[PDB]
Amino acid sequence: LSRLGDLLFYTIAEGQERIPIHKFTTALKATGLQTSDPRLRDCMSEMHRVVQESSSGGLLDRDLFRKCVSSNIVLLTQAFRKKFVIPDFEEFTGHVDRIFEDVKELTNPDLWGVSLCTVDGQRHSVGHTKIPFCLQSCVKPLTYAISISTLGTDYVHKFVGKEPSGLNKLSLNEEGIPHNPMVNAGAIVVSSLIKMDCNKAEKFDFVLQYLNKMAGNEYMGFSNATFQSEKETGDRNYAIGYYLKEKKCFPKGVDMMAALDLYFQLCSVEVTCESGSVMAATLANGGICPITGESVLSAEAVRNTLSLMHSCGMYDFSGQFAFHVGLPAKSAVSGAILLVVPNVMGMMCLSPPLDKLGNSHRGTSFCQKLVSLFNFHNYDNLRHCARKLDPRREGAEIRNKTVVNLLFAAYSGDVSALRRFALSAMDMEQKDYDSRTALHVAAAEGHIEVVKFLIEACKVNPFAKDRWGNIPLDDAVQFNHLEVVKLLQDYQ
Amino acid sequence: LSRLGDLLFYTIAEGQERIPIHKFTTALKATGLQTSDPRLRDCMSEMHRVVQESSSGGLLDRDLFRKCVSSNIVLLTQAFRKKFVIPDFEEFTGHVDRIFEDVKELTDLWGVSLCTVDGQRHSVGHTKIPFCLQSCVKPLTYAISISTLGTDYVHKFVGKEPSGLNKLSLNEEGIPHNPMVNAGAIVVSSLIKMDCNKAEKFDFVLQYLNKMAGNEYMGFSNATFQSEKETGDRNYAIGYYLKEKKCFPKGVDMMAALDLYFQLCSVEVTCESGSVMAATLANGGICPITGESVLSAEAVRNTLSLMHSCGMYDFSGQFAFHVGLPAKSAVSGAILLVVPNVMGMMCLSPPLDKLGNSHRGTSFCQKLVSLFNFHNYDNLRHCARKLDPRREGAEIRNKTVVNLLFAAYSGDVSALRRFALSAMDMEQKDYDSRTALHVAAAEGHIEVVKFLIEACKVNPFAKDRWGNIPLDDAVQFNHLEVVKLLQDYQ
Amino acid sequence: LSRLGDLLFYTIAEGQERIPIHKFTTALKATGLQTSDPRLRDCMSEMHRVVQESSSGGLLDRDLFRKCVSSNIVLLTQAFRKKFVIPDFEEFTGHVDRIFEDVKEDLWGVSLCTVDGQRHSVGHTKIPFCLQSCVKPLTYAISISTLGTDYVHKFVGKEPSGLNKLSLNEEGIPHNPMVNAGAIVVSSLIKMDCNKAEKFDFVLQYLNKMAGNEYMGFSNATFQSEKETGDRNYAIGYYLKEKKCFPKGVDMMAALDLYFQLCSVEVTCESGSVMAATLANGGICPITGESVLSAEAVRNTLSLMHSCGMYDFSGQFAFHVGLPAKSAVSGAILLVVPNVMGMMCLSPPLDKLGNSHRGTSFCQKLVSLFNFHNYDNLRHCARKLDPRREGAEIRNKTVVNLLFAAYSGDVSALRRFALSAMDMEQKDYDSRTALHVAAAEGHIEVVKFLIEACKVNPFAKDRWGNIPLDDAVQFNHLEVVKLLQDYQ
Amino acid sequence: LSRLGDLLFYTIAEGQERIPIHKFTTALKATGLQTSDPRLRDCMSEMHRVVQESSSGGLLDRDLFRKCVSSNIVLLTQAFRKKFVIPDFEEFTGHVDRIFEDVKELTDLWGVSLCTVDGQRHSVGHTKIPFCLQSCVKPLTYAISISTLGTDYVHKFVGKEPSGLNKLSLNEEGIPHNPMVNAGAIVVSSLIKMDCNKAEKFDFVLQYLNKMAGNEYMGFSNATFQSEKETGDRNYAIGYYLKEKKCFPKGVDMMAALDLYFQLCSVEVTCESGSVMAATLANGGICPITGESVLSAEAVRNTLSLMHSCGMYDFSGQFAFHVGLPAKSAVSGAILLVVPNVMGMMCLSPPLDKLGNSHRGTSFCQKLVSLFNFHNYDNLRHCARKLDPRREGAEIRNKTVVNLLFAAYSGDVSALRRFALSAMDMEQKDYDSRTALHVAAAEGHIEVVKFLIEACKVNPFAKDRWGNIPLDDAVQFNHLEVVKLLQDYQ
Repeated sequence: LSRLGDLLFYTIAEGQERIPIHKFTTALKATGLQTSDPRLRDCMSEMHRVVQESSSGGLLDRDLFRKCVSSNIVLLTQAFRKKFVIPDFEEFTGHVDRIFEDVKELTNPDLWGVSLCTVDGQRHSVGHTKIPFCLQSCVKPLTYAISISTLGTDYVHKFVGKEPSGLNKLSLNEEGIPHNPMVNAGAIVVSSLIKMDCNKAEKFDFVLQYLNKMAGNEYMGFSNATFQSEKETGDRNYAIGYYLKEKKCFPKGVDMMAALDLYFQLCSVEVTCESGSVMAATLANGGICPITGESVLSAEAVRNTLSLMHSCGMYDFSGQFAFHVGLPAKSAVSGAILLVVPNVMGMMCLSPPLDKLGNSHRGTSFCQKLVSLFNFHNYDNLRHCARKLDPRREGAEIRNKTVVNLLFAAYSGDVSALRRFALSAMDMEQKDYDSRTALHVAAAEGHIEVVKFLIEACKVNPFAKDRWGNIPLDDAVQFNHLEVVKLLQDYQ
Repeated sequence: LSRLGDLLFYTIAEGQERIPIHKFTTALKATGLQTSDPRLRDCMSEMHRVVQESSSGGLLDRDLFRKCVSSNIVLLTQAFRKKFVIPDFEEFTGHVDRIFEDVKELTDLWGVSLCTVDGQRHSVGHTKIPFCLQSCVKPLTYAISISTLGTDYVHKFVGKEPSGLNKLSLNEEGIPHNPMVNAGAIVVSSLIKMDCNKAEKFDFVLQYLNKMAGNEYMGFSNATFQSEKETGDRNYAIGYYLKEKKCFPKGVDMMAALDLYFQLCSVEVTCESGSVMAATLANGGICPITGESVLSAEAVRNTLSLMHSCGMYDFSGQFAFHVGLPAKSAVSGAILLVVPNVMGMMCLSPPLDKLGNSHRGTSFCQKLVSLFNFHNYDNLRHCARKLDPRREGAEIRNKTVVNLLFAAYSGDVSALRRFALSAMDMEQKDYDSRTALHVAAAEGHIEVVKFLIEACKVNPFAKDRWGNIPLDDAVQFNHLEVVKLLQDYQ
Repeated sequence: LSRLGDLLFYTIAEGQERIPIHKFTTALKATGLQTSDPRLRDCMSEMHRVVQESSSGGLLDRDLFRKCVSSNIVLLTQAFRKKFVIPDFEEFTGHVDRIFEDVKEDLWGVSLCTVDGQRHSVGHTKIPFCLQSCVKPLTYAISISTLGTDYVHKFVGKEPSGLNKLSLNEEGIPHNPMVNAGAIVVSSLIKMDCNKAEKFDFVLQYLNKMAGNEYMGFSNATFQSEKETGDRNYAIGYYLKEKKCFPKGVDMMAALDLYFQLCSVEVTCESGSVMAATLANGGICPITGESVLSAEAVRNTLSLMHSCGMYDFSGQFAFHVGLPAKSAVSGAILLVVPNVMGMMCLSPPLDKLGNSHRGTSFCQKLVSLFNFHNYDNLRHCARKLDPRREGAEIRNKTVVNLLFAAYSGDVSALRRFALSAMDMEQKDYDSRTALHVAAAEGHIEVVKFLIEACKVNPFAKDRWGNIPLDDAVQFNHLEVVKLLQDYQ
Repeated sequence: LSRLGDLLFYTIAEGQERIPIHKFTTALKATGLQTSDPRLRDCMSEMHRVVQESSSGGLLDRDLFRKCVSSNIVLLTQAFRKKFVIPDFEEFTGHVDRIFEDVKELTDLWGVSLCTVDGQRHSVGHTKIPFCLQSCVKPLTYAISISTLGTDYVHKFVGKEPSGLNKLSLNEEGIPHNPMVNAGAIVVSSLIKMDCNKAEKFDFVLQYLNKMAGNEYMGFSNATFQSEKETGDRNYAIGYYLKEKKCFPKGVDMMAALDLYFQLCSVEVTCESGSVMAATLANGGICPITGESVLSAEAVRNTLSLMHSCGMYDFSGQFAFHVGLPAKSAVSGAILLVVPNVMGMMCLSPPLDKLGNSHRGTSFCQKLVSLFNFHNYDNLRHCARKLDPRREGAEIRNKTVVNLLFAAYSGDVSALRRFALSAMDMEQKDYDSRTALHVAAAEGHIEVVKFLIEACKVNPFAKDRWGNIPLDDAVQFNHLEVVKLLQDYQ
């Protein structure tokens, strides 16, 4: 079949047929795809092989490119066709950069970093993003997602609730189970449901097996210093664990200290921001890892977890986060916040300083400045973006589209449609590709019934100069009609 | 001369030379839009006037058909291009009737209505029966307050988080928990323009509700206005407590403010009018069917966030999990529901459950979101077993002629190269009857014109109604270099 | 029938056989009874009649007593016989005066009425003040007696709240009559078929007998107020209306209105002190002896007044003071010392917990010095004084048993005194000790224990100058002399 | 001289010259005191010593009776003068057995024991069966802490007021609610001498409980000490939380604390031994039957105030109202009762109520207080329908010979005049063969002598043991005025 691989090369090769692979590496990082991306592992392999077989020793041509690429071409076109979920990435990251650099004033204070992974695998990172940190209680949804997928939607919720507590605060819901999996009592109970017929060592690696697919096989360590600690200092969880033992809310035939010990292992799992960003991007992508395409979690599992981060993710501040930011998140005592922008991207941030409610100061400030500028809120309308940008669509696409539809209804007499653009505060002064406007477009025919609304209602300035410098008065003379001309002399 | 405008006759007529009028109404009935649509009255009036007077009588020819449908081509092409949010409306509602009969088995007055953000309406069951907005005006009242006053001012007198486990409870700030309970509904109702009498105050809010509703039916039932003022024991109890704590603003009478909340609760609507108000919240503060900016952007966002969390009283938490759509219920048996960026809905079933929410309504909503991929945190792309009627497929952001002409204006050849990969045809013409070539020729971009003539094999002999050859336009701009290259083609 | 009336005159008249009645007034105020006492009403009319008729012009002899004095003799002897519940009253009030003046370091007063009718007042006790929420126990007592214990508590609880405070108990009724919700409900249980004017006087009828017909005013300025400002109670009343916790066929606005009348009832400290002495007694007023309240009405009111009476000191007051009390925003506290006395205090300055500063400080200093706490042991008073018994009563009694046990050779009993921290160096009327008693009888085992265990000082000198060694010469016993010679 | 001990023979013997021993056993059994009473052992030994080593055997003559009882007359006379707090003991317990049978029809271990503050003991039912003080040691532990440490120190680490909210929490200051719930019981156990090992810690408290009990039976059941350490999930949950919040003092570990608290909870007593510990709280920190100052005055006051409100778990509010006595219950089925200044009591019945109190034991307490005036706010004098065996009406402050002698010493004639009003004879005498006149004669008060000689006609020449006529003392003191007045009689 005459596959479009040659067409891909033509877009890449603006000039001669012989292009270096070094030039192919750039314009692939422009789309925010790293050279080391797993999704294109089978592509870069043959590119390095050709250094010896080819006489030119590096200068790729059109024919050789087709053979190396394969059924994965569909993903390869999408990157250069700008059909990912965030085109104009170079500008998008630049705005993520200015937000990041702005909050430096807001007070290891030097530790300050944020990373992000788009649902299409596109990614960017700024600041100290490669300093590992523990997922201190950030693994509660990860554990809950693993349990709910493998066991069933009802089984996991016979033993823990699905709605917040409203007040730490060791207590149970009305039914006799912990309020939600986002608190210690629920996180401990759900942790005890995973692989109940296995030992401590085997259970931990099975859960950790689900990680590194959630994380796309970036770094995932199991630190011991945090594991030895928090077992001597885990009095809060010992109190919860014994309380949960007393209230008999564990499953039948389950050890309690063993369940606690596994829970302490998970909290000690150490990740960087880059690996953290790729994590929860699989949550955005509905249980399928973006950076590799592996189906990690079930469809319901990623639905249930995201609703719970919205409710209980940020502890006491969850109510305000659900209002000012309206994104699922999960915070840690380490000073790092997990963030999910469903259908768009996943993001993780790091700043050690922490505010009174268990959340980072810079981290929460960053999430606020972000949603305020990029239409990310859950109930922000996608069509009427207002001053907020929509990275889901390439820049100026909506701005140019509105003009073309506005100018379209010249001669058929669609008077009514003009009202909605005007009454929606849409600017009538926008100039199209040829410097035309609905006033210029309609003023050519000289039928007063249409242009009458524009002057009377919109009060639009008719003194604008087109690219040719001609005024509609000359156009009317060019079309042999004088009646409309009388109205034109008015307004001054 | 003939172009995409004309196909409206061909697609409806199947090429038939003359069509009956009832075909157009039946065809237009599909795709959702109703004959009485505020944006289609021109066609209805223009249809009856000429047809009954013209000698042609009950037959529509091409010239006759074009002018009658000429008034609303932007909507009619949108409806017939299937550019609406739900282009499978004939079958999307076909699902809704089977679910409607399904909830009958579980448990006389049962009706549901819907209205998409593009104005597509459907209704089944007793949807015309009026009923009182007992509690559904709480978001609507709160939305009005945000727009004129603001979120910072409105929330000094009320919180923004669920209360949980129940009156006479306040947050740590000394204000009611949120505007979605009786306590918070009173305080926001008091905030609305405390400088005019009660009667004018009611009509101000009633004016918004009609604009939010888009001028469909509304009522002000006095048989519930008085029957509550003589029975609102809990409301009176709440009101007295608020003024003790100085919760109301300065210079506000509790009895007047507490009477206004009673006036609004007594407003009467149907499923049809209510669904449009819901669809006004889905559409970001613009009526789907009349296109006015009734509300501010920040108002509807705050309204939906609180409707999601605090909407359904005690069942709010479970509803945000199984269904995840902002909603609001009332003792009358009606559930308001908002699907952001998609549609709005309203149900009605007088029987209720122990938690104060309608059983058929909540049964219907659960059976809906489980099938149509509408949950807030359900994902696009990976629909799983759920149907996704928001798009037949491909992309709603596919190739268009607009990006070319502005790409030519800006000199972004790379975008043109990206468009070239999609086997895009350059022959699609707007008013210009010109491809991207002229704009680059006018600008003088040397690389763009060379790319277009060679890479795409564009016709240089394209005519235009304005009567100027592309070479002539370049002459005024002194693009001498462009002249030589273009002339070399022949 | 040789009645003991003439014996009363002899103790009253230490001198000649004809005494002026002016001297009878004094020594009747020393016992803390006022000349205006209702119990001796008939006496006052009779005494003044013969002051003018008698040729002596006031002098009173024995023969008059047997005729004019009457059934009130049994009470009249009780005052001079010191058989009331608080003898040595002149010293007792001096300490209450001491506490009063001490807490000072402009309106400040306290009054007290003993359960036997005895009474004292100091400060600004005569300035009237409203009875704001101090009527809550009084209305509950009136309601609980007339209706029944089961009826009144179908509609209000008997439990505290420990938390304004708008909520109901688990059963669906307000927690207790000591809160506004419970206080308003009990108000609605009184005289179902009567009107606002008739109900209020029937309740006020009880209050007048409660106070022994002392001043009972119904101010209007506070009644007009608290109906405009009663939003808290309107909120409660409508709340109680909504919850349907009122009795069948009862209007809510009227029940609220009656409640506002009671709070506006105005009393002085003197009148308020006689109040809380009726229910210090078992529903019998001391100053009149009339049965005001039922037996199982003062038991319930005091139990609830202890639990819930004070507002936020309730837990601490039941610990540091342990007395039923009720406080008001006016700055006045009602006190009950069951079986002892009633009491009321006044100081406007009110602390952050809704209770008076000087008032609560006074109750602290009082109970700390006078054995009034509920679980203070009566027999082992420690450093706390006991007004129930006259001074030097137990102290002298312990000496006699300590010295008498020595005579019997009761060595075992002597262990209890010493090991109970009691001072064994106590001197009797004639300066003897147990060592002296044992020395006389020659109980060798007794004297040995005192020297070894008690370490008694042998330097004690009797009034005659005799030393225990000298008594040996009187009776000529040798064996104990050798033991006595030791220890020095 | 005629010592009062002879009257004890006459009243027991009814004037009979010779008494059998078995008569005395029943006679002393009445008035409450048991043969094994620590304060009556000397009489019992001397009673048995002569009987088994004399020809007379089991018979007591007057001289034999006087010398044997001489060591214990002050308590034996108290028992036979009916000076005990319950002089009607033979019938007071006769009531207790009928109530005992009446409650013994509800739904078997059922036993009750009592001990008065004067050491009168009675028991009925299975009172000898031991059981563990599961929760009843909470007041006892708290009392020990107050005495050595103080109320200010002990309550820095625990509040002093109930909770009403089983519920791991803290009142308002980062400390447990009260020492009567499991959370507060643990903190006080940690406060007791945190400078020595666990085992010595247990025996220090056990030493107090022996003295509070007065040396009756106690046990240390290890089958409950271990069975709670391997099952005390609630206690471990509470303990872990306390150290997180730094509620324990400095230099304390939760490991030791729960070990001690389970040791104390596992101490074993019977109804008899427990009742005396209760009666030790009645008598203000002194054992009734042995007279040791085990506790401080402020310790038992604080203990009883907290036992009143917090003693029962959730039935306490309804218990402080219907019964009003300080009490304490345990899962074993035993209720500890303290009737201040009267007696202590302990019950035992395994089956419980919904709130963890014994059904057959709690009904008995209500049926008791309803009949015997013991409610904290029942009134003396006006007993209503309730029996009052405390003093059956009489004045405890009745006239005595002691007041005359000390009144004579101080010269307060008015007190003597008050005594004279009662027609009482001033010839009542102490051991020393001296009436009030001798004391007055020694002092030389002129007015007192005139009152005594005439108001009562008392002999002034009565002989005395000390062997000197009072006139001779006056002659020694040169009270010439007294001489002539005294001589005027002859």
